Amino acid sequence: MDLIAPEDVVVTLSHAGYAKRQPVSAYRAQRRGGRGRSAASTKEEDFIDQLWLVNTHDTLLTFTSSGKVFWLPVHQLPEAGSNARGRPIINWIPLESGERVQAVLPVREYADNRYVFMATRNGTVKKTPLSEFAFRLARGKIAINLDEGDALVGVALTDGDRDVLLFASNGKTVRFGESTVRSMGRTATGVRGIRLAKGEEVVSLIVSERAAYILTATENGYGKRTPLAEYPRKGRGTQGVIGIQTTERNGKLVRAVLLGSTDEVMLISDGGTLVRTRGSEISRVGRNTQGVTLIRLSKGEKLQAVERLDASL
Repeated sequence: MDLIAPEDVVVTLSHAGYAKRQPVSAYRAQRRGGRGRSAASTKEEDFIDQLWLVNTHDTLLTFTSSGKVFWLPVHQLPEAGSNARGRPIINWIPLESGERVQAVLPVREYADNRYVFMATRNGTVKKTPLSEFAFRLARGKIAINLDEGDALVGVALTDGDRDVLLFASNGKTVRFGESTVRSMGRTATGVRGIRLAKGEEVVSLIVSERAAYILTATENGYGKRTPLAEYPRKGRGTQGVIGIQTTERNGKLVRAVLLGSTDEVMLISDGGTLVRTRGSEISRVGRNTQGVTLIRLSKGEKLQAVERLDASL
């Protein structure tokens, strides 16, 4: 039969930051897995931590530290197997000194009733219609105006129906409806999100359904899964409730992330130690808790990052 639909493509981003695309059938046929209930590596090998199934004509909407947005057409990415590494995504993102890539959002069209939701390091949020992002410029655009010393930390796509959760470094978390934040333009500063205790910052944005586990992990390698349903509505602007204890043992929160049911998680130290497990291997405890060890660190070694992979569908 004469089938005409173009095959979808898997786009991947590695932890070091190489970007690649591959026809999803070749991606599926080359899957070998094998590798166990958990794994640990000392090699500092690169590994993939982002995977999106997309149309070849789609665009990756890419957001910066400094509140800028760039457009990366998926078709520009190189085609290659699990054997070739691809190209630095920063080949498309002119970063200033110290500026970071913060979010990569696939987009097919700039529909209304879709939004970009942004969270800032100082506790500020904004909601911009996706349609404001429709016309690309090679040199980028403002996505959010930042106050001095502020940084863009989290970005997510929403349909208008989502709850948003913000997580600070002392473990404090709010949860509120996205309808609570009126739409504003790319040039706006946005509005109150979480009232931060002195010296603390926002570390993660989570977008979820109206009131699934949330993984929190801590700088000294402690953490847990707690069901979404156990995070109560806690008002925008408020100081939040305890999402995880940030006890002297634990140290500061490194990340909070919403896990899909089949997700792999990876934990990366600042000494280049890597552990991989399935999310469903991580202990489930309640929110106002210290959690359990899930990476044992040596002297002056901290958990640097927590990544998540859905390689399923």
